[PDB]
Amino acid sequence: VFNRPILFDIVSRGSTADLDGLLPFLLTHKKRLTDEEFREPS
Repeated sequence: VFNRPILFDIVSRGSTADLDGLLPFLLTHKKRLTDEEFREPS
């Protein structure tokens, strides 16, 4: 349940409760926080 515009939005608020669920998401989907999908362009 995490893509680019949501992650950038959640951390901007300052609430780690909403982002409880990355640690399932990165692992079972083969995702990293250095991919082009989780990084803005240019």
